[PDB]
Amino acid sequence: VVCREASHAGSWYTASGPQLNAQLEGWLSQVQSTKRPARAIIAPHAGYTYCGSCAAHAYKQVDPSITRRIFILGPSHHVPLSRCALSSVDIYRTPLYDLRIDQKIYGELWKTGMFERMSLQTDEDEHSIEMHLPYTAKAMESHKDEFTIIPVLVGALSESKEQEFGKLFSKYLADPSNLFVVSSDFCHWGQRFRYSYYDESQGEIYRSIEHLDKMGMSIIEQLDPVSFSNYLKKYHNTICGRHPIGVLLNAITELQKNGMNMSFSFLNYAQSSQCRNWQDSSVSYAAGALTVH
Repeated sequence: VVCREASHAGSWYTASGPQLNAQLEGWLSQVQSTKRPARAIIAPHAGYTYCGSCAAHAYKQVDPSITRRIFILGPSHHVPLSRCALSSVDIYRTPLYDLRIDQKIYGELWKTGMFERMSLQTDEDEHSIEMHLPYTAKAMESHKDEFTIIPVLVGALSESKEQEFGKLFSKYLADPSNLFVVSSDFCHWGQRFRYSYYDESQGEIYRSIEHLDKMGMSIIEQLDPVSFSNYLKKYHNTICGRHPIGVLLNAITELQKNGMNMSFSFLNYAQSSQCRNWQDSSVSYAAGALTVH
């Protein structure tokens, strides 16, 4: 089998290409380009009905004319995985148009021997990578034929593996033709997630959540992996993509060590809804871009 089906199309996002294309254009048109050409972005992976307008702030900073290879690093929700896995197929399907996996980088990557191969069922089961495909398809439209994708599923990485993979991906982060989409939601608050940390000096629960998130967001903007790790250790904020983000940050520090100048900026912050009591629950979404200098 050569193709990964768009297995979450219909439920997490619209199956109709025309419709989906119009939706993503609405969202993209409301955002002003400020950070082109994004070398990395952090973006949510909730269903588009909730996080669509937020992610568009990140994707608008992608410059179609510069970017040639898109790496998408998403966490695994479903399988136990103590490292990273790559896809076993050649093509990722989307309602807009289908996307090609860069065979060359996929070869170099595989030869490191640091990766498992994701079975087709695993691959299709997972949504954290899929949710970026329509958005990177749309952002790249103009140069439809000239870009490949590098799907990477990031597991429950230990601190050393965040460092190791970060080191590895850093040689690719350094190429101006490349782009890391780092996939993550922010705070999952509520009983249903077993996380109801509430700092009451912050105001209402939703304001506490905002502070909690913006704190973790500020640390990412400092491009500081250790500090972020310590933030996770202190508050255990329920950040889905806390490992892809770890890999990103380590890759970023690796390049700082060679005189490269970068800023990360978060551009938008949203919440599914606004929690006010203990039986309320919400998921947070932030979108940001890394820029190289």
